[PDB]
Amino acid sequence: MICLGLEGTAEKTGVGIVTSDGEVLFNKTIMEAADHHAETFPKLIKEAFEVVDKNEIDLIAFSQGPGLGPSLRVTATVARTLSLTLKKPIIGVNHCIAHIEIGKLTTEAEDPLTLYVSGGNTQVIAYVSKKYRVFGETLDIAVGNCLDQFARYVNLPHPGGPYIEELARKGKKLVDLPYTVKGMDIAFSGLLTAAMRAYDAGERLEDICYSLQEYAFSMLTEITERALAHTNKGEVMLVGGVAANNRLREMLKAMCEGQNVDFYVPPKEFCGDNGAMIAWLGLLMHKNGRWMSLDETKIIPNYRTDMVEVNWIKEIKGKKRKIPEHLIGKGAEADIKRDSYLDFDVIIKERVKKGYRDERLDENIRKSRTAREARYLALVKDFGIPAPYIFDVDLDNKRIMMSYINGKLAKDVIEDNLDIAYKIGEIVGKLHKNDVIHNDLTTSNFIFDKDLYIIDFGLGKISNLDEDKAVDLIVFKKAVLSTHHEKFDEIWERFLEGYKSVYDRWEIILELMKDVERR
Ligand SMILES: Nc1ncnc2c1ncn2[C@@H]1O[C@H](COP(=O)(O)OP(=O)(O)NP(=O)(O)O)[C@@H](O)[C@H]1O
Repeated sequence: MICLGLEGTAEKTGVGIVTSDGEVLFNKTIMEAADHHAETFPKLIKEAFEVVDKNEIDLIAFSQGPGLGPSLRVTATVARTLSLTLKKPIIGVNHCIAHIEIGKLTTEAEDPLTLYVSGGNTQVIAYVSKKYRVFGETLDIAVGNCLDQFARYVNLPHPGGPYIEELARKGKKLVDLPYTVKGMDIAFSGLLTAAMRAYDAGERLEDICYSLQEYAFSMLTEITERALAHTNKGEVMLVGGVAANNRLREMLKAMCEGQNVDFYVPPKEFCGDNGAMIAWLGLLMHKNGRWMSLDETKIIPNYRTDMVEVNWIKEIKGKKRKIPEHLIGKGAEADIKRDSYLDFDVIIKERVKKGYRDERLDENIRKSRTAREARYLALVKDFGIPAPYIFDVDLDNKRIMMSYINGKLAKDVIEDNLDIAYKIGEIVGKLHKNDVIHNDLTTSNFIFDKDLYIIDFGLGKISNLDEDKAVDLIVFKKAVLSTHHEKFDEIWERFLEGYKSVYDRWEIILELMKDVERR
């Protein structure tokens, strides 16, 4: 069995041929643009057909999604046509899984937590409980896009990636940009606009680039690291056109090294768009029992990775991590000592260095995060929300001395006692009622003594936009799903009631919530 693949979901259009052996017999790729696809698709198909012959192809596979609406219609048309013009089977393929899969083949990684970054995508995905599941992602635009968009504005040539990274190697000043991480996801729009205005403010180009890099990349690495720990994967992989970046690679390895997990990037040929990744995943799904009707290859630009029935893995899942008990923070945000002060049981909380990041950024990140945590932990007392008392804060050392709350954290009780989901609701409501935003709502954030306390506020912002309050709930929703999956519908339908009894504007934000969960 041997297959031909057609790739063209945006700018590039590529085609390739792979054996069942995993041998790339041919793979080529040249750079609306949907016209530019049908323009050169047949040019490539010819060139392929020189090196391998038409009548020995057994499958056609094509990139079914996710992707750019119009330009997907074209690629599908080309492949739909050519399948019949050979009287041979055709199957549709998930773009993202193809990336992760051709990685597996050409790095001898066997099962990674993979970061997929490019112009149109920014996802961390891992094969967990039978399906290819998404862990953290961009809430607005892909790093690839954020970069290009900045490149154009600053008038650099377009595929903006390489140029920003060049100029970045000359950069001395680390300029102030937002670091926005919302739970397990990230946003870029801010970062982007804030680079734009800094350019405007006459910061020097080299400095802006360096900083837009360090920022963006750091975000991705935190988002990746976080995700890693909701896994026992022993290996991280990095796929997509943005993987070309040496500095991103650089960061990631450091994070990886410092978490005892080996790190993979696949060869240029299979790193960005290409027909050969499409050929393989087709060949892989088909080899093991998937056939597809001509009616079943309808285009879907929204294609999640869970939408696909993984039937090509059955083997030993490679190299895994061991998850011990109360065992120390190897790559943890905080170091927590227990202590006494004025005969009060007390916590000293320190935000340690993160070895992968640039020290300047690191010093700012842990500096900002502790201050904010002191700011809001105290502030939030004015709204009747039980919280530890801030006894002392220390910005040169990133230390906070605060009250010790004896009890169990929501996570360990919430399932059996549902009232505990309600009390979370009420706090969030009270936060939202006061235009205060937690950016990391989770059941490990709250401790229950006689009442329920927030114990973390490291990423709080004051904002009064309904949008921010809706994504607040969306981070918590995902948290509840990822850690209390089986008892979700209960916990969520109860949490809402706690938020109901407390915020009047609840519908306007719950309605806006159901809006974002579709964009
Ligand atoms: N050295 C680099 N540093 C940073 N970004 C880069 C670099 N080289 C390329 N890129 C970015 O990578 C993106 C192109 O990769 P590519 O995978 O072709 O994107 P795509 O068209 O969205 N395909 P896909 O990855 O399948 O979604 C562009 O947005 C580039 O700006």
